[PDB]
Amino acid sequence: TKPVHLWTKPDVADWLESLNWGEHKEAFMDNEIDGSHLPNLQKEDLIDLGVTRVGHRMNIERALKQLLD
Amino acid sequence: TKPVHLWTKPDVADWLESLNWGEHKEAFMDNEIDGSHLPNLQKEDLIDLGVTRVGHRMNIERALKQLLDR
Amino acid sequence: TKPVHLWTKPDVADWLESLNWGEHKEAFMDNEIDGSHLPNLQKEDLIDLGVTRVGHRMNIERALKQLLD
Amino acid sequence: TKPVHLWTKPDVADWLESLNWGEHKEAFMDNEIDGSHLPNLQKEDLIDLGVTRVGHRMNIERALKQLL
Amino acid sequence: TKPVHLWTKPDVADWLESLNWGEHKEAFMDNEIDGSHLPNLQKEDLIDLGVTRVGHRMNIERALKQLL
Amino acid sequence: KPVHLWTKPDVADWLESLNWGEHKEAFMDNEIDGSHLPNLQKEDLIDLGVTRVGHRMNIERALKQLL
Ligand SMILES: [Cl-]
Ligand SMILES: [Cl-]
Repeated sequence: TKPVHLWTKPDVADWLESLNWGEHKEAFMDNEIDGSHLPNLQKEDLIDLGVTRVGHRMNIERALKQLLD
Repeated sequence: TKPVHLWTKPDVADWLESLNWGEHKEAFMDNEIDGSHLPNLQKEDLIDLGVTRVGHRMNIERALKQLLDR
Repeated sequence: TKPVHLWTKPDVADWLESLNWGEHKEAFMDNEIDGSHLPNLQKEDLIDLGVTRVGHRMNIERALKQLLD
Repeated sequence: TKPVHLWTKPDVADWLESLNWGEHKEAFMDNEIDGSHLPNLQKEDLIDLGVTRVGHRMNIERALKQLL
Repeated sequence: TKPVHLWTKPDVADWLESLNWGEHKEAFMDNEIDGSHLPNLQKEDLIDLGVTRVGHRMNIERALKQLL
Repeated sequence: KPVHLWTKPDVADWLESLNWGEHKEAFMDNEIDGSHLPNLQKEDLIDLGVTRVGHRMNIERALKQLL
């Protein structure tokens, strides 16, 4: 399995789609988010990426932290 | 009773109604608040969820801390 | 290569181009960024310089570390 | 969205791949094609870039104008 | 993994070991430190818990700020 | 199957079996089959997209055992 730190920008878009978060793939792509960034995103980054719903963002944050395992 | 961390989004709405805070049901549901979020909500989160009255917000903050010992 | 602390303002523009970041030349030049400033550039500075896209900004922060560290 | 006129040479390569036209990334990269050029390429430019199959080139020309 | 606010006292012990700070397990255990307390510990709490070396304490404070 | 008869899909299955599926596409794209697998050197693996150092040495180790 490809490790997260090597995921490309399309790999990140595929990850979002796998979790039914494709609504954010355009913003993540336009902001050039790849796997070297993904597990290190903070609350303010996700707001800048258009993730605004409180519980929704906390869910994404949780999933992001899990990628560190 | 169900532990807080397993509360669904409807379960959280039920909790708000139990404490006569049903005015915030819609915002909590639209923001997908479930029990895995409740004890970690901070002032700014509550403001984003429409809890703007000062003393009212403080009362909710107290009830959230209480979830840690229920 | 010329040491970074000696880089002129055009030297910083060349570096931006060398990494396909020429879209930021005008802002860096207008703000008078030279080599003596590159080790002091923080996130807020880069945002002031027009680097707003999230992953793109973290890519520039990474390259600055690679250039100087 | 990043405007086309600011696409870098890698951005153009990624665009080619995205449309399964990756066979031409090397030529576009070697010829320093970026977003400032992409929407202005003509038939003869595309031929110089290795895009020789007729219908295939016509499809790229169609996409290049939809970038606008 | 498990959210920090749910961590039991043994869970906090496991976290300390995971960062090679096992010298502080029994003190954290005896003081009944669990996840509900962990992120809110201050300098004087850590000193009360036996975390005395300056840099070593700053390192623990940094990790605490990260689990939160 | 013996290794030197492995098809391109056979090599892909091998990578999958070792949870190295991230290299399926490049190995398939580069037309790697059993007749090539044993003769792959460090620079061939790099050309095939194998950049993690220790991981690459793990693959090289398995390629020898494949013999
Ligand atoms: Cl062609
Ligand atoms: Cl690799």
